[PDB]
Amino acid sequence: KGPVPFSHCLPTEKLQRCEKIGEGVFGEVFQTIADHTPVAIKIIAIEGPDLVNGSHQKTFEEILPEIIISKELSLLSGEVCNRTEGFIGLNSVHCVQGSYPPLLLKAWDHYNSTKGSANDRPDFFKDDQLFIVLEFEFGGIDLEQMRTKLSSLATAKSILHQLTASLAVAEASLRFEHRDLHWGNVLLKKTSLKKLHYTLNGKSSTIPSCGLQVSIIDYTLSRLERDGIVVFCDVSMDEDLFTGDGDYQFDIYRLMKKENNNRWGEYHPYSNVLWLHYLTDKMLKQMTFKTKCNTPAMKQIKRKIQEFHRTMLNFSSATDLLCQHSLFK
Ligand SMILES: C1=C/N(CCN2CCOCC2)CCNc2ccn3ncc(c3n2)-c2cccc(c2)O/1
Ligand code: NA
Repeated sequence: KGPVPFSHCLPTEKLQRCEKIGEGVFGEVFQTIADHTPVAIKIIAIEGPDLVNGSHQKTFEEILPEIIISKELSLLSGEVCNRTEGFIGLNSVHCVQGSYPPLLLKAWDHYNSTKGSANDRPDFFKDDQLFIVLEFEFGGIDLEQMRTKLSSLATAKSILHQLTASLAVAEASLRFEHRDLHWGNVLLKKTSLKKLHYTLNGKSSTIPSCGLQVSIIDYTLSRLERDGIVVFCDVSMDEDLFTGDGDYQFDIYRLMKKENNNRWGEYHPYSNVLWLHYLTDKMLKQMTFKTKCNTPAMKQIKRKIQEFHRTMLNFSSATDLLCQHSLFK
């Protein structure tokens, strides 16, 4: 019933181990460790009058959708009829009050020195400033940064199957659309499991992992519903979102607006198909693999992913793809 200080989320040792791993106009993303386990910390300023990274801060009302959707997708790992671990776990959410911790500014500076930042140094916040702090499971490294790091197109097959299954399960349970599943929002982490498990409308199956587990992240533009209450980001009056160029990613925003007639409250699971097509397109055109297809068996995998690319836009949802597409048989 009141905000907490930063130290409540980030006690001294946890704060000392923070390293910055990402950013956006929204704010900052740090990795840290507690109980021997990495976690990702996403920090968003809210409710204040300062521009931050050139944009106005969201209100608490405007941040609730991301919080709600993060929780619902996290909970899918523990459900029965519609179960998937292909989203990202949500450990906690806090409303914090205070100026930015100097130890986080230290991490911010290190990232700016080594990778470079597009953001303002977050050193201008007063002691009444509010933030949302989301703590997530650490999901690994994004697909874009793994452009040159994957073994083969067999790995790409696994990734696309994992993504399609997770989206299908969320469609079935929550009438979910991600709406921004660019390759920076697909994370990859090593697993020793040979196969991954999901359940779609009570029917369980498995996916060969190729040694990686996929997590879909970042629900800032996503949509879902429960008992007819729809949670979403109304981008109907956004200009900039629909005028990008130089990557198929930017066409997906326009294609979604075409599909939904600019009515973002509606359910159009074809948007998940569009994102999966964009990701397949990435796999075939921008990813480069350590081992190219040699064997009959691998060459068949390549042909099957090409087939997927040229046919998948004729499916109505991730659910339709998973259940009917030959790629997953
Ligand atoms: C922010 C994503 N960032 C990218 C921001 N984009 C903003 C738009 O422009 C491109 C960058 C960090 C990505 N890396 C990363 C790494 C490990 N992890 N492990 C978990 C996340 C997580 N995130 C994560 C979970 C939920 C939401 C989330 C991150 O939200
Ligand atoms: Na996951």
